[PDB]
Amino acid sequence: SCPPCPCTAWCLERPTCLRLVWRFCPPCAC
Repeated sequence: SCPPCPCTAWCLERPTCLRLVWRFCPPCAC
């Protein structure tokens, strides 16, 4: 859904976050 933001240091660095990120993808706060 949401294209992987270049600022991955946020929730995306957390392996558990990759689970929900499919539907639960917030705006790229880069």
